[PDB]
Amino acid sequence: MKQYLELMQKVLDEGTQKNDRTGTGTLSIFGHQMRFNLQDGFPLVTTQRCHLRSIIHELLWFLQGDTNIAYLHENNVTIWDEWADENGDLGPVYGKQWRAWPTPDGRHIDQITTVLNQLKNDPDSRRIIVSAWNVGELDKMALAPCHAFFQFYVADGKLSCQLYQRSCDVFLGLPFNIASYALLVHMMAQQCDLEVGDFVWTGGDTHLYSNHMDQTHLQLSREPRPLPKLIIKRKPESIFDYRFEDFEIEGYDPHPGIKAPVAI
Amino acid sequence: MKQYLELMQKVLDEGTQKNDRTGTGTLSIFGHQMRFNLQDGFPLVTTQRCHLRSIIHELLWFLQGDTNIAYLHENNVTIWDEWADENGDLGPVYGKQWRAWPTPDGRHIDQITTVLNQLKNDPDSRRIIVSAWNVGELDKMALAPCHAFFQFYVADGKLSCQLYQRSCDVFLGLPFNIASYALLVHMMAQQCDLEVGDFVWTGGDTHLYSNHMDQTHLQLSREPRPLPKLIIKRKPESIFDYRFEDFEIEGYDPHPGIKAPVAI
Ligand SMILES: *[C@H]1[C@@H]([N+](=O)[O-])C(=O)NC(=O)N1[C@H]1C[C@H](O)[C@@H](COP(=O)(O)O)O1
Ligand SMILES: O=c1[nH]c(=O)n([C@H]2C[C@H](O)[C@@H](COP(=O)(O)O)O2)cc1[N+](=O)[O-]
Repeated sequence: MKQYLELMQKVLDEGTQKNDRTGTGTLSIFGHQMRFNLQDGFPLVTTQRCHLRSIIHELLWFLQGDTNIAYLHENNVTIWDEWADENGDLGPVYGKQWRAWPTPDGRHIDQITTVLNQLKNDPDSRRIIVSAWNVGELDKMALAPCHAFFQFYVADGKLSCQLYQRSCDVFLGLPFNIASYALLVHMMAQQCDLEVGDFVWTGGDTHLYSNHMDQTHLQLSREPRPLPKLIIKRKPESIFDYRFEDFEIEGYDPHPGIKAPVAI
Repeated sequence: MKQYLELMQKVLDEGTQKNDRTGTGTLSIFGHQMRFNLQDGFPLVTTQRCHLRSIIHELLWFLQGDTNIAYLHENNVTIWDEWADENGDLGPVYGKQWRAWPTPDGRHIDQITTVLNQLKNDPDSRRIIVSAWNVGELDKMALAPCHAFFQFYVADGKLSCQLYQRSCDVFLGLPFNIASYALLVHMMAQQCDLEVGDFVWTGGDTHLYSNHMDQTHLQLSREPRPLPKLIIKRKPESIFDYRFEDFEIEGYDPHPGIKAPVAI
C-alpha cells in the first residue's frame, strides 16, 4: 500500500545493520507510525498476494483463547508449525492472554470481554486496552508477542485502534498483522454498532531480513492497486461466534505473490 | 519545544470534543509520534517553567519500587497527594511493576535489572521491554498507568527508547513525562557505557482539557528557547544509587510558568 512501500523503502535507506537472534542479520530502524483510514478500504496489500484464509483463522483462533495448533491444522493453516512442540502447544501466547490473563490471586481476566463492555458502556474511556505482554509468563511462551499491545478509541461513533508491535518483520509479518487487526476492528465495530475509524500501527524494532533483499526490491518496483472491501455476511450473537464463511473480500486484484524463506 | 508546540497546535486543529472520566471534557486526537535526538539537548520545555526537583525525585522513587508518598513528602514533592489514601499508599503502581512484577507462581520479576542485563549482554535483542500494564492488578491501582509501556534499542553505540503513553494530558503531564524518560535514558546509557540516542514518544488518547485552552494559547504564542544541558556529576555503582545532587541542568532559561487546574 503506499504507506507500506514507503516504510519498506525507509528501512533500506535508513536501516542500520544489525545481528539478530536467528543469526541471519537484518536492516532495521527503531520507531515508526502509520495510519490507515478504514473507510477508504481494507488494508490488504496488493503488491503481493496474501492468503486471507490464514489471517482469518488465526484471529478466530486467538479469540477462542486457544494455544494449540490442532485447530489451525483442521483448517490447513501451518503458520505456527515451527514453534509448536510435539503436542502442538505454544504456551500461554496471544489467545491465552487475551481471553484469560492469569492473576496472582488465582483468578483469570477476559480482556476481550471487558473491552466489549467498555466500548458499550464507557466508550470515552482512555483505558480500553488489551495486552499480550504478560511479564510473568514470557518464559513459558514459545515466542514473545510481536504484536503485544493495543488500544481502542471512540470518537464521533467511529472505532479506532492503535497497535504497538515491538518487533516487526516488514516483508513477511507486517502485511499479515495489519490485515489481522483491521479485521478485528471491523468485528468489534459491528458488535458495538459503531462505524470503523482509523487503524494506527506503531512499531518498535522494524526490520528487513538480509535474505529478503531481492524480494523487497522486486515488490518495491510494483504499482499498488486500489484497496479491496470487507463484507460481513451476518451479525453473530457475540464476537466469539464468527466463522470463516462470514467474511467476504471484494475488489482484491493483487500482483502475483513473492516466495521468501522464513527466519525461525 | 518545537515538537511539543506543534503537537499542541495539532490537538487544537484536529482534536474532537470528548467527554472524559472527570467530566471536565477534552479535545483529543488518537495516535501520534514524535522523536527527540537527545544529542541536541535535554528535552525540557522552555515555553513554560518546569520544576526539575519533582521530575527527578519521582523517577528515583519509581526506581526504588516505592508506591507510598512518604518519600516524596520528605523531599517536598506533592504531585501524588490527590490519589494517595490515608496511609499515603497508591497501590501497585509504576515503581512496583517496574521492580517487582508479581507472577502467578509466587515469583517476582525485576524488569529494570533484566533490562540492564539485556543491554550489557544482548543489546541486539528486540525484547528489551518494561511494562507497567499489569492487567491483573489494575484494579488495585489508584490510577491506571498513563506511561504504560517502553522499549529500548541499541544501534551504533547509542541507546534509544520508545514510550507508549495510552493517555496524555498535553498541557500538564506531557512535558513532565518527556523529561522523566529522557533522564532515565541518560542514567541507563551511563551505566551501560553507551551514548544517548533518540527518545521516541508515542501516544494513545492525546488530549487537552477544556479548562486549559486559554493557558494553551498563551504558551503557544511563545518562542521556544535553546534546549538546556544535562550534566551527571558522578557514576554510581548501580542505577539504583543515584541521588538528586548527581544531576545538574545548565543553560535553562525558560519563559515564566503558567498556572492551570489539575483534573482529578
Ligand atoms: C496520567 C499520568 N499519571 O502520572 O498518572 C502521566 O504521567 N501523564 C499524563 O498525562 N496523565 C493523564 C492522562 C489523563 O488526562 C489522566 C489519567 O486519566 P485516565 O486516562 O482517565 O485514566 O492523567
Ligand atoms: O505476527 C508477528 N509479527 C512479526 O513480524 N514477527 C517477527 C518479528 C521478528 O522478525 C520475529 C520474532 O523475533 P524476536 O523479535 O527476535 O522475538 O518474528 C513475529 C510475529 N509472530 O510471531 O506472531
